[PDB]
Amino acid sequence: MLVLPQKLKDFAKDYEKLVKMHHNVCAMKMRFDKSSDELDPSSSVYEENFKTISKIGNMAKDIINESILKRESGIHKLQSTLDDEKRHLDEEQNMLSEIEFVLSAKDLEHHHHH
Amino acid sequence: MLVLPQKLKDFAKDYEKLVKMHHNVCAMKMRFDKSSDELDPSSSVYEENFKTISKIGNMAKDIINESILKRESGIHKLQSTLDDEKRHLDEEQNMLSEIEFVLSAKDLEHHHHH
Repeated sequence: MLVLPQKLKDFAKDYEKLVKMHHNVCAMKMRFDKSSDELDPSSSVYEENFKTISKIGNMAKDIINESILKRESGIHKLQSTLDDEKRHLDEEQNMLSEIEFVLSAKDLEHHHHH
Repeated sequence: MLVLPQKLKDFAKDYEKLVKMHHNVCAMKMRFDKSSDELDPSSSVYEENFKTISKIGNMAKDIINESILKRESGIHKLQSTLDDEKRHLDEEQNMLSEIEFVLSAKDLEHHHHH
């Protein structure tokens, strides 16, 4: 029971996916980093490892891009919520100006009376 | 049980205050608007109403400014969370560049071998 904008309730969904993904993202990244360090043209399992590091690379690019998508999507929800808050703020600041300006009009009117 | 950044969990607090305030903010605003319409220098209760509309005005400016404060505070939490997400995104995009660039190095190495 957390009270939030709906756009922020929606953000909680792809953010959860984003958080749960993080393990696999960093894991696949290191699986590529290690494979990159071991790859040696002088070796006898080189051609096999060369094909493998391509599989690992593509698979790492896929999971990362999958994370980027959810990340970019979640960012737009944050930007949307931020715009809404800036609008409410802008309107509240408008109400403040009107009150002061109206009070100026009342004071002027109260002066010409005397 | 909503899974969110801590900065967004913190945002939920002053946003709740912000939502609960909204009734009193709009109510005091209309209490001023009505009082402004009724105020008449020709009237016989004018001087009394003139003092009253000043009380209402100040009280409306206070509750609005009180809402603005919580609003500006909540906005900075949104901006903070957004910056964090843009960083994670920027790092994920860095991992993507490195993988592609490393794979370029491996391919070049695999070519000079032949």
